[PDB]
Amino acid sequence: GPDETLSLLADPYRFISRQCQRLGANAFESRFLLKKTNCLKGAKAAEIFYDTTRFEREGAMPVAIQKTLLGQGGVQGLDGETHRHRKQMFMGLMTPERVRALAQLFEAEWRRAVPGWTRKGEIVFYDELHEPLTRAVCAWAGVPLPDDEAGNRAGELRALFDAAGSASPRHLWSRLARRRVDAWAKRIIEGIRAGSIGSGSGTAAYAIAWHRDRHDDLLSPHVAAVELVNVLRPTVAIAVYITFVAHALQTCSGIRAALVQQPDYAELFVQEVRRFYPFGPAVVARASQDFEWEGMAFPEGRQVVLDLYGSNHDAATWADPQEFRPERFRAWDEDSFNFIPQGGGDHYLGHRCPGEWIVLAIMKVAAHLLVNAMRYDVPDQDLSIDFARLPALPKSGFVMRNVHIGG
Ligand code: HEM
Ligand SMILES: CCCCCCCCCCCCCCCC(=O)O
Repeated sequence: GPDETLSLLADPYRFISRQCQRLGANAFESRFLLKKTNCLKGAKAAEIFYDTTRFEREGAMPVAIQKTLLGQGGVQGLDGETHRHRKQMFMGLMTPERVRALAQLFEAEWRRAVPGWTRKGEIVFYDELHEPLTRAVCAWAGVPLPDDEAGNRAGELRALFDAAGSASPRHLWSRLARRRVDAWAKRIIEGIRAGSIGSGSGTAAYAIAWHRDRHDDLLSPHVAAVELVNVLRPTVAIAVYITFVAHALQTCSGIRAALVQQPDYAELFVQEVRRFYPFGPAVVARASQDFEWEGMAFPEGRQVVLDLYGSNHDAATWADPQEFRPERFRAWDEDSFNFIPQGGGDHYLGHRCPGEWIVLAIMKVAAHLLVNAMRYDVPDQDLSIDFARLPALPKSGFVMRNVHIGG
């Protein structure tokens, strides 16, 4: 079989579902970086992908992703009881009270940033979100962040996710940003352990710095650093979803009115933004033993990818997935496998994103501010979603003019 890495990279979000569509199947065999790969889509496929008796993550992450997006030694690369113990550390951070606290900090940082946006006249909304997110998440996590360093640190965190998948010198910047962010986070962990940094007992950096593994040993400082960055970086990546919130408000008739007057609408709206827009790329695992499924062979060791975007657009589940319709979530049964913008299955027993509560809370803050507080003009621009970009974004980055918050 031919290597299809280039075709995938040219259409990273839609390649799998388009090929599935052509074959009339929810799975097909392909090859990426010269490695045979079964590509899966849909709720039934997601349920098998999350069966940890059939799939493992250890050794499955391509080195280039380790050197940019994720780091090395983090929870994403663990299996079994080692994984579940590490995953508990992240899950303990996500209490309703703590999630609310981060959302409040973010609202405050967004409001603090507005005067600067007004003074600029014209802004690229996406570009402006990374710093307020960085400031909020650092404060929340007990990470000191001097005012004069916040801009630079926000740029480094952005590079980890925004420049990692760029086929350009930007990827090299992502690699340098990873080296810098790991070293910075390690100094934070070291300071906490030495008692020179006074992070609170409820904060992420404290929890991670003092986490004991299954042998009652502290994480090595590098691993602790990577895990701390696994809180900081993806919180900054919410800039992408906030940009999509602004995009939906701009391009979908009736949405703004519904959000303004119907209090229960915001929850439905944020979920539909997660369903509708591409963001999370396909997740990778490896078959842990020989099995067969739906007439497809999964030999032990076979690389397997789960298409999140395609699953979120599966007509069997949604009927009319092509339409942006928040109302559809009134009929959702909260199934753990059929709606998977940040993974499927169970949070404790699998690799599902622990950041979902934070993402939902911050997206609701964004939707609230964009319809009830923040006034802005939207000049003529290319708002179409760039499906060739990782992460995907409106081509313009969502340009605003005349931004103020006295409305
Ligand atoms: C910004 C939008 C986000 C998207 C699109 C996203 C998506 C995902 C996806 C697809 C996975 C992998 C699921 C799997 O491997 O089966 C994941 C895992 C993870 N996410 Fe997120 N996430 C986001 C935000 C967050 C936030 C805000 C946090 C932390 C505060 C976070 C922390 C993590 C961690 C630590 C993992 C690894 C969990 C594990 O391996 O057990 N994510 N995320
Ligand atoms: C060309 C080399 C490929 C590089 C790998 C591309 C990975 C970038 C993916 C961007 C999606 C962003 C989703 C957030 C992920 C996270 O924060 O953990």
